[PDB]
Parts: sequence; structure tokens; C-alpha cells
Amino acid sequence: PRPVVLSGPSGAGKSTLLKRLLQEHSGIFGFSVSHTTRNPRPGEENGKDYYFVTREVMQRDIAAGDFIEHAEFSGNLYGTSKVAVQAVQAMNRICVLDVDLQGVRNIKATDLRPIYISVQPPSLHVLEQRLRQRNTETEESLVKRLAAAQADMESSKEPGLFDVVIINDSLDQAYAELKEALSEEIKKAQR
Ligand SMILES: Nc1nc2c(ncn2[C@@H]2O[C@H](COP(=O)(O)OP(=O)(O)O)[C@@H](O)[C@H]2O)c(=O)[nH]1
Ligand SMILES: Nc1ncnc2c1ncn2[C@@H]1O[C@H](COP(=O)(O)OP(=O)(O)O)[C@@H](O)[C@H]1O
Repeated sequence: PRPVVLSGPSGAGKSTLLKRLLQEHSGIFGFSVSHTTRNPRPGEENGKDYYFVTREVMQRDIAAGDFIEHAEFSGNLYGTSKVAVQAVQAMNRICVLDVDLQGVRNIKATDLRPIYISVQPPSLHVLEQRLRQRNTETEESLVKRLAAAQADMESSKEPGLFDVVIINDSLDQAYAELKEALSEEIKKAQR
């Protein structure tokens, strides 16, 4: 099977859909634990949700070639390390990655050759509402999210960028569509 890249706007439901997929199919899928320089949100665990490091550690890691890709997003650094992807492969699991649009384009030139899935909100208004209920960003950081989010929604319609686009209105339906898009991936892994 192939690795899986989830991309979409901030708050459209990338994390929520992925977290469920990793519970139902914990034997099939493995999460790529990115590095980030942003502060952990309550409930996030180092080594599970992210590798939480300072900017000095992240830059020294970049200088050492640790990362398949890395991008700056809303004043913080994020990156997919080779070590993170190899950890999933050494477990005999399909690697699932959660990256922004920059990561998608970055990954499009690596040897990962993954499936690309875009998770989109029903409207940009609903996306702002979902981010407000989250309340993990300041209004200065919140405003920057919507600027980057509109670029994601526009690039979702690019002819050869994403393999599957999923509108997250109902989690039951969106996860049902996520499983349907990964049926071939699951079938190959299980054989
Ligand atoms: N390129 C890249 N992007 C990432 C990585 N990890 C996270 N991102 C993206 O950076 C953005 C910041 O996400 P986050 O801080 O968790 O806020 P949230 O997506 O709104 O929950 C998200 O849209 C992720 O898709 C990474 O390792 N590489
Ligand atoms: N289907 C949905 N309907 C309503 N709200 C949602 C839905 N999916 C996610 N949300 C809300 O939006 C936010 C989603 O954040 P997250 O799952 O981290 O998405 P992303 O990883 O794309 O930022 C959460 O605060 C959640 O409460």
C-alpha cells in the first residue's frame, strides 16, 4: 500500500477524522508525528501529537537533514522528519501524514508517493465558527489561519493535486467517505 497525506484548512476536521481512523484501524495505520515549534495545546502529548521542540532545536535538526519537508505556518515551524516516517514503516503500518498545503507540494517531489486527501469545510463561514469554538489561537493567529485557509480551498480544485476531496459536514459521512477512499489501501495492507 501507499502512505496517506491528509491536508485541509485549519479546523476543517483533519485531526478529528484521523484520530478516529487510528482507533478503528490501529493495526493498519500509523501516525507520522511531526515536529512543531508551537506550544502544545492542553491534552496534546509530546511524541504522540507532535514533537514539541524550540526553534533552535528545529533549525539544528533542519541543518542536519532530519526532515523530509518543513514549512513555516502562522509564525511557527512544522516538519515531517525521516525518523517519524521510518518509525511507522518499522511497525509494518501505512503512514498517515497531516500537513498543510506547503507540505503537500513538498511531499509531491519526495519518494513517498502517497495518496492525497483534502478535507474541506462545507463553507468558509463554518470553518471560522469551528475555529472559534476551538479557541486555541489568538485573534492575530486566528486571522492568519483564514488567510491560509482560503488558499487551501482554492487549491482543492486543482486538477492533479489531491486524489480525493472530502467535505466534512457530518463526521459520520466524512469518515465513511474517508474509509471508502482508503478501501484499496486497507485491502492491500491486509493481504
Ligand atoms: N508541511 C507541514 N505541515 C504541517 C506539519 N504538521 C502540521 N502541519 C500543518 O500545519 C498546520 C498547523 O496545524 P495545527 O498547529 O495543529 O493547527 P490546526 O491544524 O488548526 O489544528 C496544520 O494545517 C497542519 O496541516 C508538517 O510536519 N509539515
Ligand atoms: N464535522 C464537523 N462539524 C462541526 N465541527 C467540526 C467538525 N469537524 C471538526 N470540527 C471542529 O473544528 C475543529 C477541527 O480541528 P481539527 O480536527 O484539528 O482540524 P484541522 O486538523 O484541519 O485543523 C475542532 O475544534 C472541531 O470541534
